[PDB]
Amino acid sequence: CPSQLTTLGVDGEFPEVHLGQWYFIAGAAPTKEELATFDPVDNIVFNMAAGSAPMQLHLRATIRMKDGLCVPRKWIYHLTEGSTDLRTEGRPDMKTELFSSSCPGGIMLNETGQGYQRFLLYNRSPHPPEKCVEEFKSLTSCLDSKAFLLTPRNQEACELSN
Ligand SMILES: CCCCCCCCCCCCC/C=C/[C@@H](O)[C@@H](N)COP(=O)(O)O
Repeated sequence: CPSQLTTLGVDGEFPEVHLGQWYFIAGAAPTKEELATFDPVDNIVFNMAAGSAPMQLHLRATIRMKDGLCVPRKWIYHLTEGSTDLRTEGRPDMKTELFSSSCPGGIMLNETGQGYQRFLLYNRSPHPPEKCVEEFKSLTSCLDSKAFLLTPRNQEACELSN
């Protein structure tokens, strides 16, 4: 260990490049309780799009549960003025920071809320090379987030409109 943690900033375009679909690959956190929300998940496809009011972004997803069910979700994020952090509507305690990852099609989030933090790994590919997952696990372990979750991604993605 020692960060090679590299921030992606939107205070400085980031939006246009990151539009479209992303897959949830893995999470890491100080303990398992703060990842357990993902235990029933087989896979998740997300779609990010521009918002319709200043500083807003639309995030949509469909979650494939391990029991085969498809569950639509949506959130509205807000870019904090003069900051690299994002807020999420309806969750006043929550903050998200974005980081580059070792793999080309990847992106890493750190989420914090009341009492917890977690790192979350996404990729443009639903099945990125195993090296991407390993590098994520190593980076986060060194940052003291040693509890780990890998999404199994054994089922098909659910439908999510463009
Ligand atoms: C707006 C993000 C800016 C980055 C845009 C490009 C990258 C997008 C990658 C996908 C990010 C998905 C983040 C969502 C995570 C949720 O699963 C958790 N917050 C749980 O939410 P819960 O189910 O508890 O509500």
